[PDB]
Amino acid sequence: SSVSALKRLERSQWTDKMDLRFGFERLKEPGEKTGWLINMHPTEILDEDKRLGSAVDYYFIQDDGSRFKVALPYKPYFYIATRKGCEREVSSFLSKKFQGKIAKVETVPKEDLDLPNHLVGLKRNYIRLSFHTVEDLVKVRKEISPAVKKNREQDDQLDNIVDMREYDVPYHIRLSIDLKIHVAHWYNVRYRGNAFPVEITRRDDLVERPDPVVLAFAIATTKLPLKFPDAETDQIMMISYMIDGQGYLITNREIVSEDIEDFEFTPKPEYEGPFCVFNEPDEAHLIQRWFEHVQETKPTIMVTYNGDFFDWPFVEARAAVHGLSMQQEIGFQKDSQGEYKAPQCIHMDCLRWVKRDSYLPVGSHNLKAAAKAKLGYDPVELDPEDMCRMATEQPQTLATYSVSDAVATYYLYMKYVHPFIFALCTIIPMEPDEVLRKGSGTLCEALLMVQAFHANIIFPNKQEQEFNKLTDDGHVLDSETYVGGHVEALESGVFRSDIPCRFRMNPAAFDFLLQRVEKTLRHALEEEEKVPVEQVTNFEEVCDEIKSKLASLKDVPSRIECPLIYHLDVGAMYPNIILTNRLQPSAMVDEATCAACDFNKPGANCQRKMAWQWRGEFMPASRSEYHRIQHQLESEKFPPLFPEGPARAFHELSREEQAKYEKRRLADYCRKAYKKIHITKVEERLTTICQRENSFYVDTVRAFRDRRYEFKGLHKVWKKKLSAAVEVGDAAEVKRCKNMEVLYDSLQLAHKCILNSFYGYVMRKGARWYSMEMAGIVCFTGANIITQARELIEQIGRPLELDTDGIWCVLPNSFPENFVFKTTNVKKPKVTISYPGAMLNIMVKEGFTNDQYQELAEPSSLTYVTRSENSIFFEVDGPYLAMILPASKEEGKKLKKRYAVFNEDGSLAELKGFEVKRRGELQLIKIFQSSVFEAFLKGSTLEEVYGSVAKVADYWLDVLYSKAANMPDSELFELISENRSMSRKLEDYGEQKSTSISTAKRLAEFLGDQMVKDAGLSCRYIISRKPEGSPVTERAIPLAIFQAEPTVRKHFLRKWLKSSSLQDFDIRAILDWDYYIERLGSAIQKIITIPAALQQVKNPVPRVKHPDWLHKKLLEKN
DNA sequence: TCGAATCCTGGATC
DNA sequence: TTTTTATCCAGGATTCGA
Ligand SMILES: Nc1ncnc2c1ncn2[C@H]1CC[C@@H](COP(=O)(O)OP(=O)(O)OP(=O)(O)O)O1
Ligand code: SF4
Ligand SMILES: [Ca+2]
Repeated sequence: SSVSALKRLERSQWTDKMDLRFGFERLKEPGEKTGWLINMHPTEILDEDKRLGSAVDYYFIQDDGSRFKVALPYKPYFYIATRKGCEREVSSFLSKKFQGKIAKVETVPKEDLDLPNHLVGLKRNYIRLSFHTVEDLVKVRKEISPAVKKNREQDDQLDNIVDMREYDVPYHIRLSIDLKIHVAHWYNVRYRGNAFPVEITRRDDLVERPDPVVLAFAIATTKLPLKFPDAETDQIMMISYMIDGQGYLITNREIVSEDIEDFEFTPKPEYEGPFCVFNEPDEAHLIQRWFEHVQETKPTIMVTYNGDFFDWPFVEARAAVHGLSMQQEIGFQKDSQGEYKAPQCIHMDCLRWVKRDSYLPVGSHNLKAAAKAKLGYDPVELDPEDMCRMATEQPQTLATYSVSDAVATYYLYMKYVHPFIFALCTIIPMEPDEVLRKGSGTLCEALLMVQAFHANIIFPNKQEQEFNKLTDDGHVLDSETYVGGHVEALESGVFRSDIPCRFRMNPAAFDFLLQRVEKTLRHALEEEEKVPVEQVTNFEEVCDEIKSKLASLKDVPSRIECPLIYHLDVGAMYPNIILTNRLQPSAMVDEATCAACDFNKPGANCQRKMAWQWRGEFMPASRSEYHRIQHQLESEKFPPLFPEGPARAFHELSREEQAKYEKRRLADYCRKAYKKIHITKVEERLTTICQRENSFYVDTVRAFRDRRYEFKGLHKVWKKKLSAAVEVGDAAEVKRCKNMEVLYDSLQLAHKCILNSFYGYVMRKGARWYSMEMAGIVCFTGANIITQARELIEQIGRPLELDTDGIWCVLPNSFPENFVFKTTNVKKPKVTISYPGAMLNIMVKEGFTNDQYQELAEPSSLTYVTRSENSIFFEVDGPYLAMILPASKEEGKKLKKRYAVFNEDGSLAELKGFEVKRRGELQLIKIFQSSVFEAFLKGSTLEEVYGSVAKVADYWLDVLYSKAANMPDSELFELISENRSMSRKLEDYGEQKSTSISTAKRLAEFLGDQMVKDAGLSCRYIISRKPEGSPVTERAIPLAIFQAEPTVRKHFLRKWLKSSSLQDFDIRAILDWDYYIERLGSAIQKIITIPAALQQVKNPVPRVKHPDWLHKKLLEKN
């Protein structure tokens, strides 16, 4: 014990002296102060009995820049349940048995949503146990739970206790939940000495955030040519940073051959970036100066791009070589999870945001690309191997490179990252860096814990994972799942609003539409717009125009017209599907509970039934065959946990080992004994949703939905006010307005992020509120909605592309489009409607609306009032100028999820899926695909368009047939090389073979394991001819070899090309040109020529032949 | 000996 | 002690049937 006690006191006193050094004095004096809460960390402190107890530190920062700490003592606890009447006997036994370790025990009636017949108002007694310290809590937990495990498996006093709950919420989460303390608010803190607990009370009238000191830093180092750096070998060359918009540079005058003057680097007036420079004689003085300047300026946020991977481990390892210690000078230390942390300031890494919340493609995750897109300028680059000569040859262009990435890290953090995390913390009980690092499911669970606590619900336990469960007909399941979203790719080629197109249409559909126009217009005005139809005067003229247009269409259905291209999209579909049906993870019920519920009377209306599709995958072996395989394990012997350990018996396997050994036997036996390894069985089920259950989940979803639109509105209002303030030109008003704009923008994004999170959480393994039914019923109802939206549109027009929530289509030029009504409302003198929207919203209204919605009108009365609700509405984007869809090289298929679209202005609207955006992909194909889509805008008819794109492909085929005749050799390498990336370490692929693995081994052979050592490797290779007939995986040759020393390059090529006397090693001699020609060929086909053959034009490029199935079909049709 | 189907991985679209 | 799902493309290799 005493070792633990003194360890805890030692670390507490060290941390308290460290944060005292940075100025976070503890609040000492009787009095009241106010401050913005910025951080919290758990700590233990002595009580009036001189006994340790658990506490939490709160860190406050004041308006004037002063800072203070406060410690709040609080006792952790958990709940247990007992059989009839046992609570007095059990609590007395508990208190005598664990005497001195458990502080208090008490009986509490809790409302648990799983109690049979609970809707009448019953609830059950849980005993609470509360402890002096979490150290003592864990021991009693471990003494208790072995009896609960046996009691649960069946279902003295200790035998009687039947369950335990809430035993695994973290201590600071529990404290933030229970006392409602949240970060980025303003508080009053009232202190009275040890005589009484310190009191913290929020005040909502202070709105301006303070401005914490932010430091952003980057480092540059030496390394050996053509190899990765390592901290035992390589010195640091320079370190550069910004603090609150002033920049500094430190330079090592060993390597760098001259002093560097001070200078300004300013990408745009938005980013001033002044820098001031210190020249130091040694690495040790360079590293001394940085720690001195941090201890001087005492930052509260430290930021660096991907610093946890390289920069921090490097500057730590280089400090140890000079007898300094980062953990004593600064205070940062590497946690068990391999991430740096400190008590006194927060380490925020932009790349955890870029990777989670930006919706950039992985190709754009490179720092300079992210800056290019988000900040709209190009930084400068140096080739990583020229830096070491540049340092001697021309120092200041290296300094100019080194600055650019500090500047870009600082302004990227300030603009995008900073408002988002400090907005998102205002609604979630977590630390800022936890909120950044944690997954969105964990962010979404704590919120429901907060909402369940105040409703006095008791948290359910985490979900138990089943292993190798049986199908209900006795077959072991490898999986369970639900069928997801629906996709179709109906048509291919080029659609342009500039060229005629042929339509054929059902006149009874136009008649059906014309017969109901007024319903659709009324419903679109009253229910969506919320303008009563009596307030509009010109209504009948608009209906006369719409009817006469439909009548004109109904006479002549088959026609040639220019197209109109429309996208129709459901807004926030899945939340609205939840809100409309009252789906809740607890609300799904079986026959057995309804049979017990007193409301289950004839004429009750509470049972709503909905359908979903289950899809198991199961093995062919029978139950008895599996059980005989298990019996064959009853006598088996197994290897030890480690080579020194004794051989294990079957009960000494873990349940995961037993499961995997049963999988190994059962799969192998099935493989031999049966023809195919598994069988699928898609199956239809129906599930009841109790309409009267407690509404806390759906009310949370609704509240977030409403707040998002409120903050969007205020954001647009304040942005307009910002434009007005900018025209006024007064800096104080502009600054105030900008602050309000950023506040509402960040709140709006936070609320969108949480709204989007609610769908994903309910399927997470281990989730407290988990169900599979609700997630399947949502996807199925969305698929029914989009199927009926396809069925309707196929008769009015032609759908082109259909996906999870929306449809692309063409409509005939004479279709109604948009109409403007005139209204007497003073705020709303005009209203504009689009007929394609109202046409579908009236279809959704009739089928989907829910007639059973109930709410409890008077909690004491047991009276519920029936309602109705329907929240699902379509909206209309566009129209667009042009739309180009590709086609498949196989006969019976078309490509889904790929297309391009252009705006009316000819600017690129969308370009989805194509290689032009993907990471690690062949540049020649990227440039081709880029140039063709811009070429489709040219020309004036299909035969002009297909004639005019062909000249872009014949340029590149002239290149590949010329072997780059004029092209200077430095261009060719980047044009031709791939750049694929390998996720796992080289061992972990095991037996698997691939071009990346095969070129990783080729790197190990060439440079040693000093390069394979870490994951996330990237491989650049060419593919080579000379090993004739050998499969392609063997011919990958690393690009690096073309920069090696001649005697190394020749030796290794002669080893790899198996060509002993080979005279020429020129890349033009080695390239397998006919591989690349057929890579280009299969892309030019799929874009230009197969779709052309689908639009009654001949092959527009002679050099590339059709596939034989198309050659037959064309020859026979001719 | 020759052709088709299944499998695995890295990365995108909703 | 952790951890959001499902549908789809392109490339390369291995096994079974005619
Ligand atoms: N990252 C993700 N994780 C899980 N499901 C996702 C997802 N992204 C999309 N989905 C699924 C679930 C939602 C669905 C997209 O349809 P909505 O209309 O709900 O989303 P949206 O178009 O973004 O909203 P709008 O801009 O119209 O307001 O795709
Ligand atoms: S659906 Fe009706 S009968 Fe069944 S549990 Fe709910 S309230 Fe009771
Ligand atoms: Ca949508």
